[PDB]
Amino acid sequence: DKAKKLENLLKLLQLNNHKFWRTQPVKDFDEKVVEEGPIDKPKTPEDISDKPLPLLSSFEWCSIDVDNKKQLEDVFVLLNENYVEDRDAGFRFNYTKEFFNWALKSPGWKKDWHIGVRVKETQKLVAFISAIPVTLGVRGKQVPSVEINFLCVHKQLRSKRLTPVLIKEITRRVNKCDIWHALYTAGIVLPAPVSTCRYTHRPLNWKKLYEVDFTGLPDGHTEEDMIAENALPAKTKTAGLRKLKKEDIDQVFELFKRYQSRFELIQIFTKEEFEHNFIGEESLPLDKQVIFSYVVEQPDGKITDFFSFYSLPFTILNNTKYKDLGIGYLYYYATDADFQFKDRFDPKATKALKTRLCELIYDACILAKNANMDVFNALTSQDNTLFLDDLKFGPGDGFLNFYLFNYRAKPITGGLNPDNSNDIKRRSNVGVVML
Ligand SMILES: CCCCCCCCCCCCCC(=O)SCCNC(=O)CCNC(=O)[C@@H](O)C(C)(C)COP(=O)(O)OP(=O)(O)OC[C@H]1O[C@@H](n2cnc3c(N)ncnc32)[C@H](O)[C@@H]1OP(=O)(O)O
Repeated sequence: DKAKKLENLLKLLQLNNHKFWRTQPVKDFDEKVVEEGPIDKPKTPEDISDKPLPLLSSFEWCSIDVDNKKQLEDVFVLLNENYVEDRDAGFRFNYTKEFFNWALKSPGWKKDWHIGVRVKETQKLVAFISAIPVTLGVRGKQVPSVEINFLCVHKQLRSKRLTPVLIKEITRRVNKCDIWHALYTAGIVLPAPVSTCRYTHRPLNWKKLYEVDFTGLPDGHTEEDMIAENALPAKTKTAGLRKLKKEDIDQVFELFKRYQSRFELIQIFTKEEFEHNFIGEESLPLDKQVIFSYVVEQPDGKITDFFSFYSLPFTILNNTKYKDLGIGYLYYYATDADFQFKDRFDPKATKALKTRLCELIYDACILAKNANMDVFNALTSQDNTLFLDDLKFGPGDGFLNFYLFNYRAKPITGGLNPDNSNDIKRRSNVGVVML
């Protein structure tokens, strides 16, 4: 009743170009957090069933092996054909097998949790729902959990109220393994964001981006002025910048730990799931390479800085010139630039971190460009708000809502000022980066 009013103002907020959750362990819109913790009363793996939920006649569940060749393919057919909301938008997600070999083969992954739904006779995958187990860090407290991603239902049967059962099953499949919480992120407004960030875009090939109608021409600007505006150099600028390597880890894992700890919602990385996350499947041609990791090694051997980014390209339709779009997304980064200071928000410690973040992420743009990326993405999350405006990361209209399943939390800052502008003042406290 009051929660509906708040939902509207929040939806009104994000506006641009509940029979299920009404019975789920989530924060409601009105609810002011008294104490951070579990919603649902403490349950046990035996209090939770072992029956995969029955679904409408003609369907069945299916576990999907990422090691299996044709199983993985089914997914990145259905996702590619259906993930794009509009069928006429003239672009599609192109999830490649190399991509899911990274994102679905998580250390601690179990093919049982890469749930799917098939049609009985035809063996046609019509829905997929993934979950990969991680340990979170909600304001100082260590919450062992799981990340739910890649929810998707076949165009031809939406409004079929199947997503509930898809969430309800993964709920059960996780629940029986001694895990009862989750991080999950959506673009649409659901009952109880802990935070919201905003998508932003950095041209790398503006000439192209225009010719595909992903960016336009502002009032009183030549097609030329814009080319000259976003133009980048060929070589990365900052001293001793190198690709991440097996040996770097223990120095980087410390650097990333010390840095990441400032945020209120981080993933606790175990040195092994960190290594799986930042070193990609070895030997892959430049157009297949999923993850891109980089690190600064001082002359002595000290690793000062670290950044990484992942490629998820679109396929482009109805365009003679171009067949697809190279899309890099900024990921997890680190730097010691503000370590000597006591306070993160000390104006001198902020200017010290900033001018570093400008350099490192400027060099990221060069590198992404060099890997044949057209547009480099980054949210208003983390300390990102420091460089975005300076590095021509013009605003995008996308809003990412971060939600926690079965855990109360007071609003974590997202890097947005109430008027949707970038919050240069307080930055952001969101530490995790979802896909
Ligand atoms: C402890 C661990 C337990 C694990 C559980 C973790 C819980 C977290 C799980 C959350 C998943 C993480 C999300 C990601 O991974 S994000 C992935 C979202 N993906 C996309 O938007 C692109 C592809 N989209 C599709 O295929 C669409 O058809 C979707 C699937 C989005 C809607 O499909 P459809 O149009 O056919 O809907 P329905 O009739 O079957 O079902 C209607 C109900 O579903 C609610 N709905 C609609 N969209 C979403 C959405 N994106 N998240 C959560 N809920 C959503 C909706 O409010 C309604 O419920 P209620 O509002 O009436 O109650």
